[PDB]
Order: sequence, then C-alpha cells, then structure tokens
Amino acid sequence: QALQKYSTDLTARAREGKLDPVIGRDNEIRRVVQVLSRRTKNNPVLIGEPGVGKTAIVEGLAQRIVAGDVPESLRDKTIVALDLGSMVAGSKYRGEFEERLKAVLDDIKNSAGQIITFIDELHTIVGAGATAMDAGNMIKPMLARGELRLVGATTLDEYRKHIEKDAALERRFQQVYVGEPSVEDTIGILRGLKDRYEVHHGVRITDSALVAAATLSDRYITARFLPDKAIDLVDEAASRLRMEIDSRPVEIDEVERLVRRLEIEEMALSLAKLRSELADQKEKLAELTTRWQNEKNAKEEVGPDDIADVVSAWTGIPAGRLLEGETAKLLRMEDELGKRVIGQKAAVTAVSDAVRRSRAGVSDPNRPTGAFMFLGPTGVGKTELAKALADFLFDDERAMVRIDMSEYGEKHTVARLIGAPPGYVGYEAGGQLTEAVRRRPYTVVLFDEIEKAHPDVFDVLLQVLDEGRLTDGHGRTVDFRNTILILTSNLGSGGSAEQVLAAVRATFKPEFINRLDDVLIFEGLNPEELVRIVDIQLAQLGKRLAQRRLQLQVSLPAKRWLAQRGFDPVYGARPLRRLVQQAIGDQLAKMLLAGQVHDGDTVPVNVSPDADSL
Amino acid sequence: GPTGVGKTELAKALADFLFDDERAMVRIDMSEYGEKHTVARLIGAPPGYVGYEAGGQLTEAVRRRPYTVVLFDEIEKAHPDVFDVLLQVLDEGRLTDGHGRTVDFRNTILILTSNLGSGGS
Ligand SMILES: Nc1ncnc2c1ncn2[C@@H]1O[C@H](COP(=O)(O)OP(=O)(O)OP(O)(O)=S)[C@@H](O)[C@H]1O
Ligand SMILES: Nc1ncnc2c1ncn2[C@@H]1O[C@H](COP(=O)(O)OP(=O)(O)OP(O)(O)=S)[C@@H](O)[C@H]1O
Ligand SMILES: Nc1ncnc2c1ncn2[C@@H]1O[C@H](COP(=O)(O)OP(=O)(O)OP(O)(O)=S)[C@@H](O)[C@H]1O
Repeated sequence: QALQKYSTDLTARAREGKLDPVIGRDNEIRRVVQVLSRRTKNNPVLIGEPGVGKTAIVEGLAQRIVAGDVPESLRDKTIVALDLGSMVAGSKYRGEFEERLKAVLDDIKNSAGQIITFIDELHTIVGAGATAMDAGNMIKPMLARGELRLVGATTLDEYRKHIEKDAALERRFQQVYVGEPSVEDTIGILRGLKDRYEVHHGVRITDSALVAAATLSDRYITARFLPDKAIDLVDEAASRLRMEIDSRPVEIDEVERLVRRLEIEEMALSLAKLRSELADQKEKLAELTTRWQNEKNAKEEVGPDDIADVVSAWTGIPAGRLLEGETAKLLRMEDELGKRVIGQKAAVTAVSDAVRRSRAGVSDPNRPTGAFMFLGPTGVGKTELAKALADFLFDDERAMVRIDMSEYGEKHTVARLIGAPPGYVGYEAGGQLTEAVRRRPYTVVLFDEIEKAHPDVFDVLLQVLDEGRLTDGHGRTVDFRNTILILTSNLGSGGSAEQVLAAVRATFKPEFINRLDDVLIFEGLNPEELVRIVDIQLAQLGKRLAQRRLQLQVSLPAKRWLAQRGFDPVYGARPLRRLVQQAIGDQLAKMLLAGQVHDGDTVPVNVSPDADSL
Repeated sequence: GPTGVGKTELAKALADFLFDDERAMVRIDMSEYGEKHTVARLIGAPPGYVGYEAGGQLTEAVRRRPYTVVLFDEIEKAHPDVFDVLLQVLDEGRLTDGHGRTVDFRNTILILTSNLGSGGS
C-alpha cells in the first residue's frame, strides 16, 4: 500500500485512453524492450536534446503493453510512475525519510517481478537527503542485481553536470540516444494528432496547414527542435480561429476600441485634428461593418494562411502571401523611396529589387537577402539612403543596427562584436553584434566607413555573407538568414569609373569580392537636380517650426538663388545645409528672441540683391 | 586551390549519404581565431574559473555521437597556436578538457579547407 500513496499509475490511465497516440520511432521502442528484458543491469535512460519526445516513448510503451504487441517476457507488467517530490514531503526528523524510501523499495522488491518503475527527471536522485552523502546512493546495491527496472528520461546537458559527476552510478544505467527527426517524418507525426485538437476546439484543420507548418516553421523559429516546434503553430492557430467565433472578427474590435479611445480624449479636451481622424476612422469602421454584414449574408476552418500569420506575429519577420495589405505599397516602393533620395535611380532600383525578389519567394532560402556594398564620392547620400529604407519597412529610424568600423583600428577590437572566450572577464554579455540580433531578427544592419578598419575584421564577416550563421562565446548559433546587410565606403571619390574598381580590388581579397552581391557605384550630382533638394530641406525646416507654429512663405528667386550657390562638386550636397542656416537660420534667430515675432503668422522671405532679408 | 571551385560543396555532399541529412556535421569556422586565447572556446576552461561546467564547443559535440564529419573553414587566418591544439588530434585521436576526459577522434573524417596562393602554376 506504500506505492499507492507515493506513486500514481500509468497502465490504469492507459486502459481508459488518456494518452495521445504515439506514432513512429519503432527503433527506440525495440531498443528499450531489448535493454529492459536482459538478466542483470537492466534500466534504460532516455537521453536527447529537449523537446524531441522522451516521455511520448514511454507512453507508447504503455500503449503497447496495454495492447499486447510486447513479447512473452514483459507480459502484463503494469508500469508505475514514482515520485521524488512526494517522498521528501515532510521529513524534518532524523530517520523519517529513510524508512519511507526503504518501505517503498521493499514493496517493489516484495512483489513477483511485476512492477516496472518509471522515474522522470532522474537527476534529482543525487541530492536527495541533505544531511555526508547517505541518500540517493542507497539503491546502489539494488540496481546491480537488477531488481527494479527503472525507466528514466533526462536531458542531454543536465546529465554531464550531475550524473557524470558521480560515475559509480553511471555504469548501472544503459543509454538510449533519441535524436530529433526530420520534416519527412514530422509531417506523419502531425497527421495523427489531428483528432484531439478537433475535440478541444470544435473546428476543422486542412492537411495543407500541416504540410505548411512543418515546412515553414523550420526556416523562422530556430530555437526549438522539430516535433515540439511545429505543434504550437497548429494549436495557436486553432485558438486564433476560435477567438473569432464571437460575433465579430478582429479589425472591427480594434477599430471600435480605437475610436472609443479617440472619442474619450477628444471629448475630454472639449483639438480638432483628432476630430478629422475620428471621422475617417468612423468611415473605415463603417465600411468594414457593412462588409462584415455582406459576408454574413453570403469562415470556420484554418488554412495555410493563418499559420503564416502566427509566424508573422511572433518573431515578427512577416512571411505571409502578401494578401494585398502592402502590395500597393510594394508596387509604389520606388516612387515612395524617391521622395527623400533624389536621383541615383540605377542603384535605388537595385535595392528595391533585392526586396521584391524576396517577398515573393524566388531567392535562395539559406543566404542573407541583401548583402551588397555601394560606394562613390562623399556627399551623394549613401548614408541617407540607408536610413530611408528602414523608415517605411519598420516605421522606425532606430530599429536598425548601426555599427561603425572606423573604431576598429587595431586587430584585437574584433572581440567587442563576438564576445570574450569562456573563462575571461566579460562572459555574461556575449557579443554585441550577436545579442542585438537574437531578439527581433528582422532589422537592417549598417557598416559605416569600411575603409579605416584593420584588414582582419574582413575575415570575420567572410562567413556572415555566404552562410548566414555566426557563433558567439557561449555557443548559441544565431543566424543572419533574413536581415539586410549594407556596406559603405569612400574609395576613389572622383577618380574615374574604372580607377574606382582598381582600388576596390587592390584593397580586398579575391575571396571577399566574390561573396558580395552587385557592387554599386553612386554618381555625382547635377546643378539641375539641386533645386529639388532645396525643396525638401525647406520643407523639413518648415516642419520643425511646429514648436511655435510659424511657417515660411518662400519666393521662387530665393529658391533658385540657393540652388545657384550650391557650388564645388568635390563636397556634394553637404554645404547647402550650412548655406540654409547662414542665410535663413541666424537671421531668424536674431529676429526671434528680440520679441516681435510672437507665434502665429509666418514671415515672408525675399531676396535683396546679394543677401536675402526677411 | 583557387576560389569558387566546389571545395565546400564537396565537404557537404559526402556528409549527405552517410547521414541522410546535411546539418548533422560539426561545422566550426576558424576564421575568427586571430589571437592566442580563443583556444578556450573549443577546449574548455581549467577548474576554478568562470565558465567551468560548459566544456568546449569542439569537445562536447563529438562525445555524444562519435561519428560526425568535421569541417575547418579557412585555416589560414588562425594564429599558429591553434595548429598546436590540432597537432594531437591528428595521429593520436585524443585531446582533453577541464573535466579530465580523453575524447577519441578515431573514426571521424577530418576535412581542411584553404585558399593559399590561388593560381599557383
Ligand atoms: N512520436 C510522437 N508521437 C506522439 N506525440 C509526440 C511524438 N513525439 C513528440 N510528441 C509530442 O510532442 C510533445 C513532447 O513532449 P515531451 O516529450 O513530454 O517533452 P520532452 O520531449 O520530454 O521534453 P522534456 O525534457 O521532458 S520538458 C508532446 O506534446 C508529445 O505528445
Ligand atoms: N541625394 C540626396 N537627397 C536628399 N538629401 C541629400 C542627398 N544627398 C545628401 N543629402 C543631404 O545631405 C546629407 C548628407 O548625406 P550623407 O549620406 O550623410 O553624406 P554621405 O553619403 O554619408 O557621404 P559620406 O562619404 O558618408 S560623409 C543627408 O543627410 C541629407 O540631409
Ligand atoms: N563543380 C561544381 N558542381 C556543382 N556546384 C558547384 C561546382 N563548383 C561550384 N559550385 C557551386 O559554387 C557555389 C560556391 O562554391 P563553394 O565551394 O561554396 O565556394 P568555395 O569553393 O568553398 O570557395 P571559397 O574559398 O570557400 S570562397 C555553390 O553554390 C556550389 O554549388
């Protein structure tokens, strides 16, 4: 009766059908039965990386014992799962634990070879009674005679920390190595569990969802292992579907809550403004509502789309079908990007191309998406281009990772981006390039001024470009599969179009230029196109003055006089920004803090033959 | 040999019919070991120091399944101290770590890549 209170049963639960059907892995089952039926030293320890199924094998053995495919030897054995937490429960007195354990063991030894014990997580055997080691190695003279069959299941790396420390126990246990499967059998494992999820959520799951979630989840979520990493998408997609069985969908709830919020704020202020955005949002919410009704007049199952929406929600790399939500943006993308960068169109199209080939799935699945270096003279706008394609992909400007290779003058500064080896000073922080990516892995990475780095940083990114893995000091292999790398330079500012390709080849190696994508050349500027830069700069400086709601009224002769002063094409578009302040800035500053330009109406600017007044 | 020839594609193709996959190989990259103290990430750390119960990255990926093929990509850039660690790997088959176990490389297929010269006659 001592086994009754301190231990449950599995075979009695298996006869009632409370275990999920265990599919595949006949080799490990036959190996466990082969180990388990020998004469002496008969207890397997299932060992593998966590998640691959090491309790499901024991439940499959329970299913086979209840069914009856076992041989004559293991005939009707009734596996009993023990505990180690409900035995050290209250034992503050001196001999209170030890007679308890010895009573359990005498009950196991008493019966006629029936009971096969099953301790899960057996690394807790070692530190049992903290008195001077007495407990845990009490069962050591009993395992050698083969008296309790003791099937266990511990992980791989919690084994050489505890059990290999105490190697007198280590030779009692045999070992069964359970490695993960591949996709080709994980599809078959998924297809058999598609009954219990229909019960707990009364919905229907298409087979296309399973063959998608096995294939799609192995490129994106790389922190888990193959069986455990693919069920969760199916379950959470079923929950996504069951949430919307409430009378409305999601967008309508979102919009209702949003407009209620803006309503609240607005009425509390009683700002205009919001008044408009209210109305617009009320138009939208109206339209959708009507659409909803329409549809009703005319969903209840999951498909291969909602799996992709789960994977796009978590680890926020979007990986859907492009269901028209951004297709109008991805066709108006060269047009949108040419609102902040003017000209250089032959290398704007070449960057738009490396995204539009990759949203539609044509590019190589295991290689970084965009890994290319663009260069030219100084002032063209090659840094402003990089901060303007992260502007509409992310609605951000600091979500990119700007790391700067003008500080890496010496050789040994490489370690600040890969972290210290194990045993030295900083071994908690890891890398700095690694740990910035491993959370939110979709950002854009810069490398400003690749010139002035020492020629040893180049041999670290030689495996970043081609096969997108990188290993930090710990051993977490982070992967740069779907980021966008950017390299800048200044080599050969105004030399030629062929001298510039003679200094690039002379500084790098014939194994590093080949790793790259298309190496681009930014051109110079033109005196005709300089006016449109002045337009954007004055628009920016007019937007800045919303602190005190002034604006500017600018005449065309001023707007072209500031363009005709954009001289010296050694410097590019940079000195025009200084010219804007030396004409308009300090003049308006002196005009401002002497009173008299209190906020409200703007000022007019006007030329006066050499300078310009206000 | 020279670059762009197929010297990495070969070492991933003979790991294809031995294992029925292409990701079950020990792929370490020695393009990062420019200095003399990145030995410790593949050999462990001596006892008494910070990361002690971690093993090495080369060591505790063999002792589990002692049959995987091992790469070594771009061995030129390693400082000539990593070669000293590699010297008893060859022709004996065993090395040590902090815990004091001699892991046996007696039946794996070591593979070394390089790009030296790249066009010598
Ligand atoms: N062959 C299989 N047949 C049926 N279900 C499986 C199979 N392999 C894995 N599973 C399921 O995948 C999950 C694996 O969970 P467990 O194996 O219990 O966790 P674990 O793999 O033992 O990891 P730890 O270390 O015990 S937390 C469960 O939901 C199992 O039902
Ligand atoms: N083509 C352009 N279109 C719009 N603004 C531009 C353009 N070129 C330059 N500018 C402006 O001038 C600034 C300088 O551009 P930058 O890209 O910083 O110069 P650069 O390309 O970094 O050259 P180096 O060699 O890196 S200093 C930008 O931040 C913009 O404000
Ligand atoms: N003879 C070949 N047969 C098939 N594919 C080849 C052949 N030669 C090259 N390739 C392809 O070339 C690409 C790159 O070859 P890699 O071997 O990866 O480069 P590499 O030969 O290692 O040179 P380095 O020094 O590493 S840059 C791969 O996609 C290979 O498939």
